[PDB]
Amino acid sequence: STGSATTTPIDSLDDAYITPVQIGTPAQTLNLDFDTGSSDLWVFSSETTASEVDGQTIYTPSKSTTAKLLSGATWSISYGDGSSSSGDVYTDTVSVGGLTVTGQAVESAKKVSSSFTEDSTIDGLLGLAFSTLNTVSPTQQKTFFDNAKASLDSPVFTADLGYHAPGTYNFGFIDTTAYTGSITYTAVSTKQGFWEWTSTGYAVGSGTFKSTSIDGIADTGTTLLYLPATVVSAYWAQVSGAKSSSSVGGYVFPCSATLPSFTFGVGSARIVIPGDYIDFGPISTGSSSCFGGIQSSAGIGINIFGDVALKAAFVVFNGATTPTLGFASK
Repeated sequence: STGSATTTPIDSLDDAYITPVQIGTPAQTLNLDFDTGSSDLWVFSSETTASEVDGQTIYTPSKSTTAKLLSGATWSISYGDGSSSSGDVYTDTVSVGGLTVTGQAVESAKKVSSSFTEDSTIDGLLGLAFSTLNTVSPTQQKTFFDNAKASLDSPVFTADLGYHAPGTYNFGFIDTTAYTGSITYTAVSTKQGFWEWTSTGYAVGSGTFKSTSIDGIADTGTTLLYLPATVVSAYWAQVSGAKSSSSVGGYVFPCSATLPSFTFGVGSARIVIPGDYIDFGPISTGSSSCFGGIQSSAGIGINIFGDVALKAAFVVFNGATTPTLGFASK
């Protein structure tokens, strides 16, 4: 089997991407944030504290003839950005772009943190990291991909995120028309439960490539590109007036700037992030100070190849017995 679904930016900045997901019988369609940095499929629901729901579409398990309460199971997750959610668990039928899993754990939120409430466009998350990170207790549950894998034509999914435009998540096949040149594959460590890999280096604009190993995670659920402070400083030094602002929370730059591109290495291959991908707009409405899309990972504890990086590529998440990642230009 295969599946193919369009993923759409939630706003004009590509702050996140939503993909429609069918849950239950009859189908209840929710728009979920596909997150290769986590491993829980959780949804706003009829059980979510009412004051914490503000415009989201909810899953109502009592209206699904295929929903079954997973007795005794609870979940609770905290994300790198400080947000969190928790609740109980159903199993139900879940379909993405024509690919169906029966008995998928659907984690129903009883509580969500303010940032989730405040984002009306995201109805929940669909985790695509390794199932070892799944938070369901006392019996850990499998991700949608993990459940689908054996049925797929090939045990892979691909992320093709757009810049200011829709893109595609495919399951079970590689669309050879969706990228240019070749896909370069690179080793993955699953030891921390992430799609963790090592970039071979970087360049800023038309500058020379610096060969240096950068370990980090391919994370579709993180907006920006978080890299070591040395790398980030080298980038922003090429933008007149750019500075790191403790009050804002990272590098800012004059909105009148033309940003240079940023290149990262995948083996001997190179992915070029155009300068415009690195512009996240005014820090506050009407400001002429703009927020940068490349930020320091110092104090995160890990480098994160988030959407800023991934949207410059066609990305293969290869869930073979020994997982690997593939990157192509597009």
